Amino acid sequence: RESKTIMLRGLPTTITESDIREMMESFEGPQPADVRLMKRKTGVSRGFAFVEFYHLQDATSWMEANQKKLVIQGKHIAMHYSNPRPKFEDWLCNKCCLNNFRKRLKCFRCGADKFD
Ligand SMILES: [Zn+2]
Repeated sequence: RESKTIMLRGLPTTITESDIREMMESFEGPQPADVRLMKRKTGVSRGFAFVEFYHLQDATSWMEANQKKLVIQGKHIAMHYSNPRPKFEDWLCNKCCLNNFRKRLKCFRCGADKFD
């Protein structure tokens, strides 16, 4: 599927949330609605981030304009579409498309992780 939210996987753990957002600027395409680096309970990066866009085509054009040019520290970064993952709100599973309660960490149907 295609969506407004974009999942960047395999990011170097040494990379901070400010390093990403500054790099998000000066990129081609519509500037995103938000840039979300997922961190640990200690605060260290979990290695993946969420880049949300306002409309659908702003995400596809950004996916189209950067699915070859997103290299950081020499390592290519995987780029996948993802259902919206906003703070506090409900989330649709990416593996079985079921809508889950917001406080649910694992999926109700297939048990897939919220960020899997
Ligand atoms: Zn599921």
